[PDB]
Amino acid sequence: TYPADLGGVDREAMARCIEECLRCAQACTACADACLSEPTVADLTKCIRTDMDCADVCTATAAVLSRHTGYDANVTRAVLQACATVCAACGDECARHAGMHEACRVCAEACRSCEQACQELLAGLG
Amino acid sequence: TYPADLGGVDREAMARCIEECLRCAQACTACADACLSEPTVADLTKCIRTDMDCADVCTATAAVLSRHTGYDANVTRAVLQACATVCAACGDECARHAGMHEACRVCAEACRSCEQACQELLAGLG
Amino acid sequence: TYPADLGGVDREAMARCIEECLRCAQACTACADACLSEPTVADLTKCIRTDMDCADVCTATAAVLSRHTGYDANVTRAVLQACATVCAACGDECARHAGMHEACRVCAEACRSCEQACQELLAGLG
Amino acid sequence: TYPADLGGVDREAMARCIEECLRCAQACTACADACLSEPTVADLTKCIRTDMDCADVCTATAAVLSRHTGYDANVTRAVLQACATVCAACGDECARHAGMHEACRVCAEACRSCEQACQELLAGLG
Ligand SMILES: [Cu+]
Ligand SMILES: [Cu+]
Ligand SMILES: [Cu+]
Ligand SMILES: [Cu+]
Ligand SMILES: [Cu+]
Ligand SMILES: [Cu+]
Ligand SMILES: [Cu+]
Ligand SMILES: [Cu+]
Ligand SMILES: [Cu+]
Ligand SMILES: [Cu+]
Ligand SMILES: [Cu+]
Ligand SMILES: [Cu+]
Ligand SMILES: [Cu+]
Ligand SMILES: [Cu+]
Ligand SMILES: [Cu+]
Ligand SMILES: [Cu+]
Ligand SMILES: [Cu+]
Ligand SMILES: [Cu+]
Ligand SMILES: [Cu+]
Ligand SMILES: [Cu+]
Ligand SMILES: [Cu+]
Ligand SMILES: [Cu+]
Ligand SMILES: [Cu+]
Ligand SMILES: [Cu+]
Ligand SMILES: [Cu+]
Ligand SMILES: [Cu+]
Ligand SMILES: [Cu+]
Ligand SMILES: [Cu+]
Ligand SMILES: [Cu+]
Ligand SMILES: [Cu+]
Ligand SMILES: [Cu+]
Ligand SMILES: [Cu+]
Ligand SMILES: [Cu+]
Ligand SMILES: [Cu+]
Ligand SMILES: [Cu+]
Ligand SMILES: [Cu+]
Ligand SMILES: [Cu+]
Ligand SMILES: [Cu+]
Ligand SMILES: [Cu+]
Ligand SMILES: [Cu+]
Ligand SMILES: [Cu+]
Ligand SMILES: [Cu+]
Ligand SMILES: [Cu+]
Ligand SMILES: [Cu+]
Ligand SMILES: [Cu+]
Ligand SMILES: [Cu+]
Ligand SMILES: [Cu+]
Ligand SMILES: [Cu+]
Ligand SMILES: [Cu+]
Ligand SMILES: [Cu+]
Ligand SMILES: [Cu+]
Ligand SMILES: [Cu+]
Ligand SMILES: [Cu+]
Ligand SMILES: [Cu+]
Ligand SMILES: [Cu+]
Ligand SMILES: [Cu+]
Ligand SMILES: [Cu+]
Ligand SMILES: [Cu+]
Ligand SMILES: [Cu+]
Ligand SMILES: [Cu+]
Ligand SMILES: [Cu+]
Ligand SMILES: [Cu+]
Ligand SMILES: [Cu+]
Ligand SMILES: [Cu+]
Ligand SMILES: [Cu+]
Ligand SMILES: [Cu+]
Ligand SMILES: [Cu+]
Ligand SMILES: [Cu+]
Ligand SMILES: [Cu+]
Ligand SMILES: [Cu+]
Ligand SMILES: [Cu+]
Ligand SMILES: [Cu+]
Ligand SMILES: [Cu+]
Ligand SMILES: [Cu+]
Ligand SMILES: [Cu+]
Ligand SMILES: [Cu+]
Ligand SMILES: [Cu+]
Ligand SMILES: [Cu+]
Ligand SMILES: [Cu+]
Ligand SMILES: [Cu+]
Repeated sequence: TYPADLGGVDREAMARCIEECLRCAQACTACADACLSEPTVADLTKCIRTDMDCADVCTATAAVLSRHTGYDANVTRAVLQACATVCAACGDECARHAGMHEACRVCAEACRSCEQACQELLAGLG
Repeated sequence: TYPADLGGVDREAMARCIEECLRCAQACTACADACLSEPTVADLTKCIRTDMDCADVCTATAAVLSRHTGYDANVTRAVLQACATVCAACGDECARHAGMHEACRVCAEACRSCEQACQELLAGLG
Repeated sequence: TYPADLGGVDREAMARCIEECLRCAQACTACADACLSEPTVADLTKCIRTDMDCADVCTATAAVLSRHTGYDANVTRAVLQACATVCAACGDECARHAGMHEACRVCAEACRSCEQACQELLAGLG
Repeated sequence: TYPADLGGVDREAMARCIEECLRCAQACTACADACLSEPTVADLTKCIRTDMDCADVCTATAAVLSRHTGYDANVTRAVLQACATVCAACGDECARHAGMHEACRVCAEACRSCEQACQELLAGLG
C-alpha cells in the first residue's frame, strides 16, 4: 500500500491493527461509561481513568496508521509502542473486575487483542 | 440500555450509529490520505479538508453516543445533527471524485451510510 | 483569513472560539479526572460523563474552526451549535458542585465562556 | 498534584507540557490547512500528513497528562516518547518550508517547543 519506505510491511497486519484500535477505543469508551454507572464505582476509578487513556491513544494510533503519504517508521514505531503499552495496562486493570462487572471482561479481551495487534505490527517495522 | 431517560430509544439504531461513526471516521482519514497521495491533489483540497472535519466529528459522535450515564437528549440531538450535516457534505464532495479516484467512491458510500444512521437515530430521540 | 465564502466573518471571534474550545476541552478533561479523585464521586457521575462529552466536542470544534480551505457554513454552524449546547449543559452540571468541589467552579466558568464564544461566532455566520 | 506515585514529579513541567501539546495540536491543524491552501501543495504532502499525525498525538498526550487518578508512569512515559518523536519529525518537516511558507516557520517553532516540553517531563519521570 503506496510508498517504497512501506516496502516489506505486512498490509494485513496494518489493517488488523487499525480495526483493533477503533474497536478497542469504542470498547474502552463504553467500559469507562459502564463502570461510571456501576453502583460500585469508587473502587473502579483507576479502571475508568485507564479506559479514557486507552480510548485516546487507540483513536490517535488508528489515525496515524491509516496514513501512507510521507510515512516515517520512527513516528509509527513510537505511536505503536504507546498504544501497546496502554492496551497492556488497560487490559490488566479491566481483567481485575472481570468477575465483578461483565463490561470489564469484554473490554479486557479488546485491550489484550489490540495489544497483540500493535506488538505484531511493531515487530515487523524493523 | 440503562436510564429511564433512554426509555423508548432504539438500542439497535444507537449501536448502528456508533459502528457507522467509527467506520466513517476511518474511511475519511484514509480518504484524506489517499487524495493527498493522488498525482492530482490541488483539485482535491476541499475534499481533503471535508474528510478531516468528517473524521473529527464522527470520532466525537461515536464517543458521545457510547455513553449512557447522565444522558441528555439536547446534547445527543445537537451532536447527531452535526454529524449528519458533515457526513452529507463529505458524501457529496467525495462523490464528485467517484470516477477520478476509487477511494472517494468508497468514502462517499461510508458518508451516505453514516448520514442515514445519524438521521434515523435523531428522528427517534423526540 | 482566506476564502470569499469567509468574507464578513469576524476573524477575532473565530480566534477566540478556537482558543476557548482548547482551554474548555482541557478544563473538562481535568475536571472529569478531579471528580474521579473526589472521595465523593458516586454523586458526580453525570458531571464526569458531561465533562467527557464536552471535551470531545470542544476538541472536534477547535479542529473544524481551524480550517479555512473549502469552508462550508452549514458544517461550521452545525458544529458550533453542538459545541454551544454541550458547553451550556456541562456549565450547568459543573456549577451544581461549585461549592462542593473547586474544580467544577473553574470548569463551569470555562464552559460558560466557551458557550458564549460559540454563540457569538454562530450569530455572525448568517 | 494528587497521588504518592506522582511524588517527585515537576507539576510546572507537567502544566507546561499540557499547554504546549494543546498549542502544538492547534498549530499543526492550522498548518495542515495553510499548506492545503498554498498554490504549491503537491510538494507539501509529507508536511500535511505529519501535521495531521502531530495534531492527533499532541491531542491524546494533553488528555493523558491531564489525568492524575490511577497514574501509571509506564503509560505516561510511552505517550510522552511518542509525542516527543512526532514533534521532532513535524518540526523538521515544517522547518524545510520556513522560507517558502510563513505558517510552517511558526508551526516548526511550536513543534520544537513541545518536543522540548515532552523531553524535559520524560527525563524527570524516572
Ligand atoms: Cu491499531
Ligand atoms: Cu488499541
Ligand atoms: Cu480499548
Ligand atoms: Cu468499565
Ligand atoms: Cu472499569
Ligand atoms: Cu475500566
Ligand atoms: Cu481500556
Ligand atoms: Cu486503547
Ligand atoms: Cu491502538
Ligand atoms: Cu493500544
Ligand atoms: Cu481497561
Ligand atoms: Cu474494571
Ligand atoms: Cu468495569
Ligand atoms: Cu473495563
Ligand atoms: Cu479494554
Ligand atoms: Cu476497559
Ligand atoms: Cu486497546
Ligand atoms: Cu484498552
Ligand atoms: Cu493495538
Ligand atoms: Cu496497533
Ligand atoms: Cu454514529
Ligand atoms: Cu459518521
Ligand atoms: Cu467518513
Ligand atoms: Cu480522498
Ligand atoms: Cu478526496
Ligand atoms: Cu476527500
Ligand atoms: Cu469524509
Ligand atoms: Cu464523519
Ligand atoms: Cu457520526
Ligand atoms: Cu457524520
Ligand atoms: Cu467526503
Ligand atoms: Cu474527493
Ligand atoms: Cu479522493
Ligand atoms: Cu474522498
Ligand atoms: Cu466519506
Ligand atoms: Cu471522503
Ligand atoms: Cu461520515
Ligand atoms: Cu464522512
Ligand atoms: Cu452518522
Ligand atoms: Cu450517527
Ligand atoms: Cu471554539
Ligand atoms: Cu468549547
Ligand atoms: Cu470544557
Ligand atoms: Cu469535575
Ligand atoms: Cu464533576
Ligand atoms: Cu464534571
Ligand atoms: Cu465540561
Ligand atoms: Cu466542551
Ligand atoms: Cu467548542
Ligand atoms: Cu462547547
Ligand atoms: Cu461541566
Ligand atoms: Cu461537578
Ligand atoms: Cu467536580
Ligand atoms: Cu466539573
Ligand atoms: Cu466546564
Ligand atoms: Cu466541567
Ligand atoms: Cu466548553
Ligand atoms: Cu464544557
Ligand atoms: Cu465554545
Ligand atoms: Cu466556539
Ligand atoms: Cu504536552
Ligand atoms: Cu505536542
Ligand atoms: Cu504541533
Ligand atoms: Cu503547513
Ligand atoms: Cu506544510
Ligand atoms: Cu505542514
Ligand atoms: Cu506539526
Ligand atoms: Cu504534535
Ligand atoms: Cu504533546
Ligand atoms: Cu509532541
Ligand atoms: Cu510540522
Ligand atoms: Cu511545511
Ligand atoms: Cu506550510
Ligand atoms: Cu507546517
Ligand atoms: Cu508544528
Ligand atoms: Cu507543522
Ligand atoms: Cu508538537
Ligand atoms: Cu508538531
Ligand atoms: Cu510535547
Ligand atoms: Cu509533552
